[PDB]
Amino acid sequence: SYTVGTYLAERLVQIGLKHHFAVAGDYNLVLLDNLLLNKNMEQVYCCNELNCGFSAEGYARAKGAAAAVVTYSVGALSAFDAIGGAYAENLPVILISGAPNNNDHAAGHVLHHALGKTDYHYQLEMAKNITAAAEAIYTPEEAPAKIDHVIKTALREKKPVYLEIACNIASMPCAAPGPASALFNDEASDEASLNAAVEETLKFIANRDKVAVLVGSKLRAAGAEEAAVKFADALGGAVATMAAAKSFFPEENPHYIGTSWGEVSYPGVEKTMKEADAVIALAPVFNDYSTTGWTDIPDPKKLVLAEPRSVVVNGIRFPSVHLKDYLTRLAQKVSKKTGALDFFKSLNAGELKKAAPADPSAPLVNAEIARQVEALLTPNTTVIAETGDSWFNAQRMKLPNGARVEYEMQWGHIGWSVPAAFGYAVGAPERRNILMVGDGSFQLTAQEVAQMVRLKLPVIIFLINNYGYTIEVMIHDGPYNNIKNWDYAGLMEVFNGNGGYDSGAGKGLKAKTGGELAEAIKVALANTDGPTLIECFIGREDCTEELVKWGKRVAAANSRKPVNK
Amino acid sequence: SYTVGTYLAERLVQIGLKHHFAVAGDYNLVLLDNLLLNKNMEQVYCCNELNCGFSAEGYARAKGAAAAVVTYSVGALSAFDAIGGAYAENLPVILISGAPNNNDHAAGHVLHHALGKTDYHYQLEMAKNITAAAEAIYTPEEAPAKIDHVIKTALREKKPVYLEIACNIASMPCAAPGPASALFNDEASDEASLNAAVEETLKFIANRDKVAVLVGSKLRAAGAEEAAVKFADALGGAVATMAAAKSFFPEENPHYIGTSWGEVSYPGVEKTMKEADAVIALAPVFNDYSTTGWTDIPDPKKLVLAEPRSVVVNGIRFPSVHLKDYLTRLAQKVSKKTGALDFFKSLNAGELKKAAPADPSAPLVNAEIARQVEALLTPNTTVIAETGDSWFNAQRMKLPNGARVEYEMQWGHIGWSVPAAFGYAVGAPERRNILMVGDGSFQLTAQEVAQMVRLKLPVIIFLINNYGYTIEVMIHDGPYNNIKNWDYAGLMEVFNGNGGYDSGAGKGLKAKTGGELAEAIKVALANTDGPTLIECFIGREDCTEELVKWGKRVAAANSRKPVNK
Amino acid sequence: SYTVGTYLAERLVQIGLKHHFAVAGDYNLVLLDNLLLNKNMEQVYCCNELNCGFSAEGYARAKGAAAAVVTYSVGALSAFDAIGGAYAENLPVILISGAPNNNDHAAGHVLHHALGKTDYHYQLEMAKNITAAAEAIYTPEEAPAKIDHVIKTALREKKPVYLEIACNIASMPCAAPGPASALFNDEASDEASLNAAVEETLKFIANRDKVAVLVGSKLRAAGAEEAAVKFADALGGAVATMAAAKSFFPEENPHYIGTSWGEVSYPGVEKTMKEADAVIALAPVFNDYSTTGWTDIPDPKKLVLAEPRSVVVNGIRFPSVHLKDYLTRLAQKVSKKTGALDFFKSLNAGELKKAAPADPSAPLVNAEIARQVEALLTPNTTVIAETGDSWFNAQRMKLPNGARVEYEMQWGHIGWSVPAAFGYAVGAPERRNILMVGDGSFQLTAQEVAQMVRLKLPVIIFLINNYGYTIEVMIHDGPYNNIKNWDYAGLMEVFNGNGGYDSGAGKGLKAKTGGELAEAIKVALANTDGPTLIECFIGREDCTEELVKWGKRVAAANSRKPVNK
Ligand SMILES: Cc1ncc(Cn2nnc(CCOP(=O)(O)OP(=O)(O)O)c2C)c(N)n1
Ligand SMILES: Cc1ncc(Cn2nnc(CCOP(=O)(O)OP(=O)(O)O)c2C)c(N)n1
Ligand SMILES: Cc1ncc(Cn2nnc(CCOP(=O)(O)OP(=O)(O)O)c2C)c(N)n1
Ligand SMILES: [F-]
Ligand SMILES: [F-]
Ligand SMILES: [F-]
Ligand SMILES: [Mg+2]
Ligand SMILES: [Mg+2]
Ligand SMILES: [Mg+2]
Repeated sequence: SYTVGTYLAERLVQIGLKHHFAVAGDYNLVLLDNLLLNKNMEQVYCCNELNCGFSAEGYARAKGAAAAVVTYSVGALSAFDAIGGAYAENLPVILISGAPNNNDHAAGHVLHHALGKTDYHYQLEMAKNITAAAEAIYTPEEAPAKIDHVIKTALREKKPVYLEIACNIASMPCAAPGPASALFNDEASDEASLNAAVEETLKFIANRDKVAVLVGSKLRAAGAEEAAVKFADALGGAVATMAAAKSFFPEENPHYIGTSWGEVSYPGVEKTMKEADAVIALAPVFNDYSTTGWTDIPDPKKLVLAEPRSVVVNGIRFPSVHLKDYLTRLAQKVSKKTGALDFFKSLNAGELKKAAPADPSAPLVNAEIARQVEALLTPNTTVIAETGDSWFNAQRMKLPNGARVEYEMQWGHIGWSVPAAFGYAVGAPERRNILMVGDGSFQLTAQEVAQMVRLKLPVIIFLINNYGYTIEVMIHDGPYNNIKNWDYAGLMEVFNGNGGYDSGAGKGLKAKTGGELAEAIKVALANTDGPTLIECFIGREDCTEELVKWGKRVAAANSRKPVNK
Repeated sequence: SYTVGTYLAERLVQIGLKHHFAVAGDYNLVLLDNLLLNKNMEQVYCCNELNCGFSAEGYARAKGAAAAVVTYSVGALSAFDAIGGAYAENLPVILISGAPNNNDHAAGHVLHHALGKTDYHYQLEMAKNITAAAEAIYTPEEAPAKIDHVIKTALREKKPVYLEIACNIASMPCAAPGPASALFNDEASDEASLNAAVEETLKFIANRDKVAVLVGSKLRAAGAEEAAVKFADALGGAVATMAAAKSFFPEENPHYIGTSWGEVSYPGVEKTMKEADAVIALAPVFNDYSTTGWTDIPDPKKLVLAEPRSVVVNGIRFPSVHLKDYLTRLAQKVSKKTGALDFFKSLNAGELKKAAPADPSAPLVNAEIARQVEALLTPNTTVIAETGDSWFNAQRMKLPNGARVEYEMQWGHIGWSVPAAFGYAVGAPERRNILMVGDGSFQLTAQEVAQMVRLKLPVIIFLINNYGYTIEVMIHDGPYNNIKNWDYAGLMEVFNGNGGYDSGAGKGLKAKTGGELAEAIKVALANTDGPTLIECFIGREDCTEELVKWGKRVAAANSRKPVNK
Repeated sequence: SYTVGTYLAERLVQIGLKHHFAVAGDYNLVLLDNLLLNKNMEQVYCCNELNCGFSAEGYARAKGAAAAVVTYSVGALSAFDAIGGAYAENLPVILISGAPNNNDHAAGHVLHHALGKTDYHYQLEMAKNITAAAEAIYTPEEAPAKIDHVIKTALREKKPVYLEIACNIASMPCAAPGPASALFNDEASDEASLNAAVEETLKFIANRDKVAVLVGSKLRAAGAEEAAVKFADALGGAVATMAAAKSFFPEENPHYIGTSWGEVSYPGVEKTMKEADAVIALAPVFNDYSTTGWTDIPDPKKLVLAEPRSVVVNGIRFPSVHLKDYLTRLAQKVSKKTGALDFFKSLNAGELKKAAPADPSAPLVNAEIARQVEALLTPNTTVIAETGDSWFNAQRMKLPNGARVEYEMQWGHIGWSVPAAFGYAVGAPERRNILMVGDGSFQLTAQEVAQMVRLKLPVIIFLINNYGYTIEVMIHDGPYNNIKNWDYAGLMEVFNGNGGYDSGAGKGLKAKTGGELAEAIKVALANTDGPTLIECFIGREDCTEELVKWGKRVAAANSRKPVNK
């Protein structure tokens, strides 16, 4: 029959996992044994628990959900940083922690890995702050209900959840799981509300010809990407993406006008958004970074706010309306409103201005790196872009339909990108997976490249070595922005360990000119047996113009004086 | 248009409230003003906040949902006792607290009604422990989403929720509410799971002829009372109710065999449950009181566990199956299984043995009170039965179909019954409303009878004066079970205040014999202008036989020694 | 030897309790039995748990500390309102709750009085928000350390604490308590900091001749009342009390100039505080009520802030300086600074203007009640003054040295005064105990008068019946300020229950003229066998001039618009 552990394994298989991530500890060893009994998924090991959490996060971007398994306290508390990140980025990651023997509660027992006191609910109480559901399982009979509850909640809310399992019950018998379909069961839109929300939208734009569509970073969480295309094509209006929504709308679409990001928007976009009579915002997140330090906030008078599960339009709030349904129904009813797109074209603002191919022997510059990476983009490519100037370089790239960009702009934990690229590549081995990561970020989580070597994943890593924290320099400079340099290219042979207990086929190369970069890229594409790290050397101040402007607005918002209370 | 306050009022009207309960305080006065603008419900005032909360709880039993409005800290903290009670009893009560001016956060300001520190999230953090959803509203723009969220959650989960509203935003503009239908929008059962759960049940009872049905205290929360009757009639098996499920199944139904409550069950019931091959438990709560101190736990081998949103049967767990749907579908497919009912009849155990009419002039005894109250039961009657021997007296009463009994057996807060009877009578004025309450319990919340006088509610109160805490005496006796006696009958004229600033038509009578009780009852029935309290005098040890047996098992469970860890 | 329960009892006796307050419930019965074994204190029973908590609070005002014992969940949650109150008012009240059998943790058991789930740490987690220490005791071996910890913390911090005790361990053996002296052991002031704080104060006032002293509501918590007199006599400056500090400084002292409370100060006080060169504030609490809606905040430039355990003076913060030590040392070193007192006298502002004796047959008015109550004040009297216009009537009374006034102005829970007067009278039976309480407040907690009857306590209660909530009327008026009137005088015979199971010697009288009031007062003073309630009839708008002015400022502060963020 089933055990607590194999019940969990079966539910994970049912939601579509082909892998879960783990770091062993004595409170979870028996649990890991049970998970291993299900041959329909592989157990993937990580260097540390923060990286384990972020690997699961990256996997969820590839597959829709993920799971990480850690040990009590010492494992879970660092993983909480990654789980908070999954909550911020709307990804259903299931964190499972091993926990004390169930005899140790209310017993006056002090246990290892804990605070030295005799109670053990602190971890659960902490977890409640950063999850959509959090349950502790102390007896086998209680496991099925708690497992089903957190998994259903994760998938529905698109948020992470927490489970802890007493170490001595992992192999104990419990009931068997029913059909997978039950886990995805969700409300349909309220019919009356859906129709009313659509009708009020039509009323709102009846005499507003210049309609612009703003695509936001929760569109994928709403499962509404395809519906957004149907709507945009029916409307015939202008479509822009917010920075964190890069690749959530097809850029080869004739309605697409580029990035909307205040004073760092694509040419003509800022002016078009300003002149629009109505802005239909699809699942947006307006925060201090996306509004460019609160300088770019949509006019409440013009706004149709279509969130994942509700629409606010014409002064009325309609809960219980799913965005996918709203967009589909609206596309069927809406008439052509080309005003904003016509206006955009009338500006003749031209395309984003990009650098021409550099002299191959000249010292490498930022724009030349960005140019060569952009030339690698295919419909089958995903770029993982780290917090730092890499945000801005990726934002400038023209994507062929199908190409994806992954951003972590709400949480913004430097170092996320390395483990996330690992997890994503495990989940999407068929894709050309490219990681753009700065030297500062790389140092936080660098060891996860060794797992890429281990699993023979052909991730191409562009390590941008400008000797320090350039994004921070552009916000507020000080001695804390300087770091210790490493020989990053040489790190690959360290992780290979050829001649040691095992081996690896990773490659590390240096690029100090455009010619060297082109040669390194040829080698990277040909290396199908492991990751390739290309260490690119550029100057601290050689960064995007966009970063400079944005950083000034961010610094100003952060430092504004207290107001009179 | 709408304000934060009138938005809340409209949503409350949309879920079916015709009243809300309140106690004024400076942090909620403007909010109360806004609530008053909606003429489709009345604002009802209470003596104190604990009573306010329990009045809302009683109203929710009559109407399906309720709301109470209190002031910050001094109001909310006592109301939390009642909200905990609503959570325990599965009632959607919305607690709304006024809160500090929104300028006072992060300002280093110490405010009245608070702890003397300068932060004000402690009340919200406390509330999270005893609600299904809890939101603080600090700005008007955030109100609609938070209000909709908590209300939808309350109705779906059948649990209470918490809202706090900054005092200076109550009258500020916000969006208007959409259609009421959105608030009730819920998942349908998963089709595959529903069919599978029904099929597995049929398989389970295929070769188990003696099938008994056990009706539990969450059947009403599941909305499954009518479906339970359809299923029982199709099955033809024996049906028993758990103590707290009294009146959740029609007692004039021919399959009904009475109360199942371990050694204090109706005649023949204990033996029938024991002999059953299969027990279908419909939304049960098995706790230390309902299992008679853990002496009466259903055999896991025979159990079909049909919870409100899941079924566990034949070793398989099926989430996402609504009980109402399961019972309806099962009724259509199930064949006759009369084994347990035939067995019950074969016992010839007879009816519950009840006392004959007493000599009218003899000193009043417990059984004679119970006899005369039982004779008042009609299809249009509701009995509110307080924690104490009243639990056991009510349990012994034969209910005509339509008659209701209200119990608070999970929370079990003495004094609940007085404010709950008030709230219920406000919600169901058309019914004959009877309160059975002990002298000990009455002292905790007695002042709410004055509100019954004020609103001219013809509640009939049987105050059982046995001079102390008899239920506790029967668990573990000591000096703490003795109380100060009052002239309870005389309290009515005090609450009337005739000759004072206002007036009242309440009546208070004493009964020391069966004849005096009968006369008092005649007066009570004829008093349509206010409550009638009948003070019944009986001895401390003159209590049900059931209470004595049950109390011993409870004491034993509570005191059992720690086990080796 | 000792048990968990008798250890607790002994520690309570050691801190000076002669009584503790309790409400029985099955989770605490065995604990109550153990407490009863210690014959050096009496166990006092209450009607309900909110009242139980407030009785302990009142007792702590009389004796310095107190304890209340309640049952799990249903008892504790309401008591939390009173405990929050003790925290706000700086009183060491120990709340002890019974709790589940220690076998029921991590067992998947649902228990009565709880939420219906299988974990039981929610109550402890809630309690942490409103206490200085909170411990759960699950095993006997852990009890002594946890009991000693919370008691030491309560006494040191002058704040309430929380203990819960598993019901099945109350009678189990544990270690014996050491000497009582250990419980009071506290830090001495840091010598260098004490001397430096005194020297900096002398430097600060060296060239500031007009020095005023402002006595604050934490002076008693600091144990610094006697030291304040020594300092004031040495300084020779003007001394005013904040509203909540009434009676914390002797009013027959020649340096005392009356109440400082913004625009509702005594004559000449506001102007004297404004003209002072330096204000030495002794343990103040500046909140929205004490600053009269933020209209009366001390000038930071002139302020010497002497808190209970730190001094801020001349721009320097000195932690680890006890107020009593600071004042004593300062009194030895300080020279005469009579400037502010001379200035006050030069104003010739005269005494507070009070009404002359009324015509005995004329309709009773507020000022005439206040006049007759004031005439009852002796060096042996304590007045308990409820939130409402009673705050303002008490504030106007001239106190003979030794007379006390008790206020609850930080928490401000209406109804506090009835149970607090009960607890105080239990703790200080030797005093003339007077309760001034409004009709609105009296309704929240009226049943505790029955305990005064039971224990034969000669409390004199002036019940001011102006038919509704006058203090709220003066803040913001609406229908929520109207209440149901009772025959309050008649309530006394109800609580006596003469002719019933027991008896009582309480008396209830009505007063509608000054002559009737004088006669009722004669009777009250002669009634030594029970409480006397005098129901005084006056008009809604017949209130102090001070209340009217203050209420307008309070309303304005509460309603001020949000500021731009
Ligand atoms: C876990 C965590 N700690 C600190 C930060 C602050 N932070 N944000 N960006 C940075 C610097 C990133 O530097 P690099 O990766 O070298 O990228 P560049 O800005 O292109 O040089 C920091 C230190 C952060 N975002 N996350
Ligand atoms: C708020 C709260 N505090 C204490 C308890 C414990 N308790 N349970 N039943 C009782 C006594 C009930 O007394 P009565 O209402 O006079 O009922 P009888 O048993 O018929 O005498 C108590 C004190 C409780 N159940 N709820
Ligand atoms: C537990 C609690 N609930 C509500 C409040 C708000 N409040 N403050 N004062 C009052 C009215 C006081 O009425 P009374 O005692 O009749 O006093 P008067 O102002 O003399 O009429 C209220 C309703 C409060 N202070 N405490
Ligand atoms: F471990
Ligand atoms: F208030
Ligand atoms: F209890
Ligand atoms: Mg860098
Ligand atoms: Mg009784
Ligand atoms: Mg009043």
